[PDB]
Amino acid sequence: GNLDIAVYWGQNFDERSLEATCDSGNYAYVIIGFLNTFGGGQTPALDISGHSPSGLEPQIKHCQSKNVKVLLSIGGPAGPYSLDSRSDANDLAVYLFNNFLLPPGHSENNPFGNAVLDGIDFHIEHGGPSQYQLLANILSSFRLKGTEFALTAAPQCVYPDPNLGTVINSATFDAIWVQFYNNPQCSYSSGNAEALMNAWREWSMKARTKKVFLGFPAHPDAAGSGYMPPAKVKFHVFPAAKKSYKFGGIMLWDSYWDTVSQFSNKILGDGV
Repeated sequence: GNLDIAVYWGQNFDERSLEATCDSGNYAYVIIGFLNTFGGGQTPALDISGHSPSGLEPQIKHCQSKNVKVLLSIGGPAGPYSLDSRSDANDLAVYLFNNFLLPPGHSENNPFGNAVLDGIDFHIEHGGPSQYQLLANILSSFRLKGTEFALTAAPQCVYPDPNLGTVINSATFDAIWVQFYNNPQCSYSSGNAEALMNAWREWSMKARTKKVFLGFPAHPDAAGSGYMPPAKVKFHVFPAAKKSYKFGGIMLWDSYWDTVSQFSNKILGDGV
């Protein structure tokens, strides 16, 4: 039926802008990546491939007025991030709250200006569970203080996830987009979906969240392994996945590549 697609944005200086990405009409969620520097005596920092942070202010608002949810992803595939101590978790929690999830205050200054985002995406790929449980408890606390936003996670496809499984079991995430790529044990391999279908059954049965999305790379070049053509996703996957109460739609890695491949257009019947 209707399909919700989430896509990562911010992976290339030369990519279709954020507002044009929202104007495509293909996505329900746009995830800005990544706040990839924090913890360990480090001041937080963004690596959004050189796009001007402030320049994104009007674009985020345009996206939202067209009803596209805009999230900020912390961590990322690569980066000097870690949340080893309890004070790191608290520091990052209140920094994300003041500067991204709330309207402005004036003894500082929001990296994205006066825009307020719709949520935080945990894209933790190294460091173990550390204090990510604590970080999520505080963010979740604020969510219960009248400032509703969403908390999501992007775990690898092996269950349980070594870095986030512990935290996911707390059921704090509103949505999960499992990365069904870069790992042959649980993604599409050689005209072979057995590994993928098995991973999917596990995640949709055991994951403690309301929505589980299937994450795929939008182009053969976008990831080391796991690419599955659109026609095969609709034929192979969708019949068995819709049969799940937790089916959310799909997540695409990433915007820069979808612009090239037109994967989401093919998946949807190409359009707006």
